[PDB]
Amino acid sequence: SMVSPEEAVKWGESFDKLLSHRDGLEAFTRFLKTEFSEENIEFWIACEDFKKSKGPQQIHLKAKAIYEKFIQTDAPKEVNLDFHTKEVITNSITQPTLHSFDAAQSRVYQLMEQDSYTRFLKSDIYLDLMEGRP
Repeated sequence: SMVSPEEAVKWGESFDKLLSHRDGLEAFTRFLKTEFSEENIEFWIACEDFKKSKGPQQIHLKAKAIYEKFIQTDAPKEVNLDFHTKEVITNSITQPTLHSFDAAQSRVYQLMEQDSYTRFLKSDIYLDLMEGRP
């Protein structure tokens, strides 16, 4: 999508700016698809959708869904969330708060950074946005 090199270099400092920019989100998800790591980004995105809820009982229903389907070490998805964190969650899932998975959000978010975002910055994709030199 329409992005200028300036916007691109700004994506190289502000991860949220990359995400919030429709063009950036597009580029990042398409790249992230090659390694199927989109699971992680959409994981805590789903946690924000959970955080968007306002139904107390629904909080438990949603949290239980996210629990068995994502939070678990096995799960049909199996999220790359930190062990110690998901351990505390598997226990704290009895009475989840609106931001119960705020820890999970923080973990996975900065995990994609140090893992996927680094290679993203040195990928031919981002270097193409730079048009500098191979």
